[PDB]
Amino acid sequence: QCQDVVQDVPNVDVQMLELYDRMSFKDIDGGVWKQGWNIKYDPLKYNAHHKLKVFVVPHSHNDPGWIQTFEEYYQHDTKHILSNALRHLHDNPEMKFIWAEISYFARFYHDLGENKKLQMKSIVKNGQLEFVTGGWVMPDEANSHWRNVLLQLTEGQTWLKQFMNVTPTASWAIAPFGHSPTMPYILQKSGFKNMLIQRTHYSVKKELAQQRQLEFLWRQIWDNKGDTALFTHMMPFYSYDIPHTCGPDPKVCCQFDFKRMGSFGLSCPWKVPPRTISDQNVAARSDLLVDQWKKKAELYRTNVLLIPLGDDFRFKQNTEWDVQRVNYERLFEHINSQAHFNVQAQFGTLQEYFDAVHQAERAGQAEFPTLSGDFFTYADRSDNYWSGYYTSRPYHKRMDRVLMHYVRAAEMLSAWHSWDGMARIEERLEQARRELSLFQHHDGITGTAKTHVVVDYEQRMQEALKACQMVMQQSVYRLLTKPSIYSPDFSFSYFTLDDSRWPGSGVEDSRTTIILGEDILPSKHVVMHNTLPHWREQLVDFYVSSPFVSVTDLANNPVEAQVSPVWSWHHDTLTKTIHPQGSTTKYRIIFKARVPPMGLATYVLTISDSKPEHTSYASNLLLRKNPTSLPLGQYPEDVKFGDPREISLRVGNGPTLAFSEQGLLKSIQLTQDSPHVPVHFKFLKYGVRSHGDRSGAYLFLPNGPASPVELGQPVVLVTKGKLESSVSVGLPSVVHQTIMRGGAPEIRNLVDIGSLDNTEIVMRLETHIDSGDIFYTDLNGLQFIKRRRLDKLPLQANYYPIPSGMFIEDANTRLTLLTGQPLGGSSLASGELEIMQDRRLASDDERGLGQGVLDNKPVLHIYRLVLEKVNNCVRPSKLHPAGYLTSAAHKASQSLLDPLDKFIFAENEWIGAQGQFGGDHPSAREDLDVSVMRRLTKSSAKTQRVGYVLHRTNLMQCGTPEEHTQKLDVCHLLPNVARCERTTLTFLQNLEHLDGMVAPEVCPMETAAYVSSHSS
Ligand SMILES: *[C@@H]1O[C@H](CO)[C@@H](O)[C@H](O)[C@H]1NC(C)=O
Ligand SMILES: [Zn+2]
Repeated sequence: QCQDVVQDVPNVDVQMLELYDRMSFKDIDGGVWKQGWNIKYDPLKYNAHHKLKVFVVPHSHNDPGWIQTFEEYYQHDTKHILSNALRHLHDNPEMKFIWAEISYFARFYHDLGENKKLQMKSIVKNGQLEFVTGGWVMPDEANSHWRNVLLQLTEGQTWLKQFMNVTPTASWAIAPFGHSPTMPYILQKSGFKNMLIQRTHYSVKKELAQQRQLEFLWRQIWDNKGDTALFTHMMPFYSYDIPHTCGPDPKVCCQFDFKRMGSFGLSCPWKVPPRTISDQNVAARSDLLVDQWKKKAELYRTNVLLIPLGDDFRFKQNTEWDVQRVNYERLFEHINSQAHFNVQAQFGTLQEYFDAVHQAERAGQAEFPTLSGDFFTYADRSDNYWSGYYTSRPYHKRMDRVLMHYVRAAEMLSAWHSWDGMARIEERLEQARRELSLFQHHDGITGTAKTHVVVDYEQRMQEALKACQMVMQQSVYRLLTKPSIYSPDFSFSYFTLDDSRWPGSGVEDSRTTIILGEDILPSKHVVMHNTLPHWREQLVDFYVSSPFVSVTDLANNPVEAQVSPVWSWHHDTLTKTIHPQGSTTKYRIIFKARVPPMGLATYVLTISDSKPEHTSYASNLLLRKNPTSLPLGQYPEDVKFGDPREISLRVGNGPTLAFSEQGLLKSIQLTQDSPHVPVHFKFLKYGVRSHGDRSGAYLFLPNGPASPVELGQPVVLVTKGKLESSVSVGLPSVVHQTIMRGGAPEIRNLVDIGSLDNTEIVMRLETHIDSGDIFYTDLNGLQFIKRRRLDKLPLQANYYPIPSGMFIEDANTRLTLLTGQPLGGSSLASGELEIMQDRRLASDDERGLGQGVLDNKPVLHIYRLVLEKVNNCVRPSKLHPAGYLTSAAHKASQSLLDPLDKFIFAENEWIGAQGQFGGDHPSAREDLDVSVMRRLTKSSAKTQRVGYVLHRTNLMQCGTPEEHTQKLDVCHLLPNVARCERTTLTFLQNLEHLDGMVAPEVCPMETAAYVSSHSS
């Protein structure tokens, strides 16, 4: 019996939206604890029978790229940290150390000799070195897709299981800029029992500290029962550094960072240095430190206290290891032997802390509050809200989503077969998984790294994309070639991928033209892949060398097609206009491809002398004053010209869209009779303050509300076809395109902020929808959370991550904007949605980057815009913290994130070609996805194993019967199944042995993993 995720409002002790509504967010000087209060404790609270147990947990924050590349940091810092950790922990059996970033650890371990590898395994086995989380990285939680968060977790933990024989059940997230409940969701379904977070709004820290609610059972916003709950520890202070982790007073704590005495080139900003602990000072030093501890202990419910001891790239030098260890050893010996302190202090690990906490809990010493919600948007001080990185480096943000999909497609396409080692499938896939996983780092996708580091991430992702293409194309060739004919060269390109949207038209001329000709090649095979587990029809396009091309399927059935020109926009530095030029030698052919669930479908493009029967040609209308001619070679329809004017378009029986004379949407009419609903696109700009704090890669600090971009009299291009129409306009910084295929329009923005310093470009939608102060944004492409605009907070605080979609609604109408890339956005007034396109910032914003953002490049952002009637929809009550997509909006999101893949046959003739693969695959219910299909065994394994991650979303019931689908049982997708098991999401632990080898489908909002075993 599935939990109902719509109708029952969870009863929880803290609900973060409710908390937000109540809190005053005053930023007052709380004293030595600047954002708290002077903590008082009763010295009689602890005694002989009730001691304070203190765990000091040494750690070292290692960024996989930030100010230096991954390899640069590894060479200069991390390899030394790990080498000296091995030595010092080996030699000092009571010393402890926690490690988070497996990308660095794997890099190090593989360079070790066998002697050292064994020493390393020993200190892990004995508990001295403990892995926390065990992901490839410590990912950003704002921009990251849940699928990639899982990918990187799996990458690190699979490595740890194989080489260290351990799987972390405690998570450590000290650094992501705000925190998402997507983390406890994934972690709890991956065997975790505890997690730790740090970067939350200073006001939230204060509020929760006051109620001792810094430790909580974090459940999902829709979870009535509490089964998703994961124990969470929120750190109470401003930083994870040593001054902000011993207790409330950094002036005191800094004195217990023994790296800060001078020889290391570090010091205490509070002007009192650390002093070496001696017999003459240990009593006084201990009195100071124990007092700090006991103050921190006031903020929590048990007699077990966590004291992290670390900072960025700490525990490098041998001398640093000694200086920290020896001084702390002296403090522990004194403190533990002075009964009057009633403290037992020691080095410990994160798991040890959590174990002792739950022992206190079980002894009836504490009960913990329940909590739901998220921890965006983070501010570490004053009005410095970290909403800028929701948008920074948007090119690579978009790239992340493209690579996300190519990794899935490559792993899925290649999973169907076992491959010979010589094929290098596993090699290429591991590379792709690792480069994407690396980019999930909280300085990767966030766009907060130095210019040369961003370049490194981009290069790595480009290599991953090539790896995916190689795997995908070899897989297509095998799946669609008669087996007795199949003769692979594992280095040969049988197909090239054709991608219409990445890097995108106007970004890179990368697409190949299918060159046909009576005197060279009459025809060309193309293949579409559909990674979704349901039948899909979708328009696909290819470049061809002639407009006289027709399409057939592999049964030679004619397929209706449309040919359009290839239009490119040019900032004409002579006329000072932005205007389109048409190709005279290549054309776009568009047709509907119909592709099996998780399958393949083949089509043939054939040239003729004249207009083919089943091919139509789009009309084109250029709207501008002072037109010049636009010849189009063989294209059979002459371009038409006119003065700027309002226009209306309708494709198929879909919506009718009206545009302004500047080429921007002004209204949508859903059906013939229905109203023309005001929906207006507008481009505006935010600036930067000329006094006080400046915006940078992290911070969004606007100098007031956005000002409209002055548009002049822009050139508007209207293309009208039977299958696809569009309106495109050359705006300053943006070629804005609205594309229509008979349903929700697609929006593409080619964004080039050029040399506009201290500017952020925003795309806004203005409607009449009576949303008031409510809007919805998603978390990690997993769930939609209710947002409430708060005027008591500054503009930038009302910006949230838009990792994949946002909506506003009233009783009757909803507008949903879906994205192909994470960007920052808000609803700043009733009826509005807005989302940032790019930002170019001259100054550094004081968080350590030491540069602005002046490395912008052209990016093609993609969207779907869904206007819907929702009055018949069964929606959550007004008190529910969640929202849910409709079927239409969810399908539009899928179109952006997981489109059909397109393959062009490279050679002249494809001998033994087949028309279809997967025609017999079950077409599963629309709310179910096979998020991951991955073969887990190499070819030499007698028992083959294939892992599946199934995700079921929740779609609103709006009265559409939408019925008759087949049960998807992933365990029978490959033949000769011998066993079927439910696993953790990482595939690392078997949870359930499945009757009849049948994998059940999952509940709405649930995610499960299954592994099928095959004897043949
Ligand atoms: C892996 O750890 C387990 C306990 O979880 C132990 O039984 C097994 O021997 C270990 N594998 C080794 C030491 O190779
Ligand atoms: Zn970091």
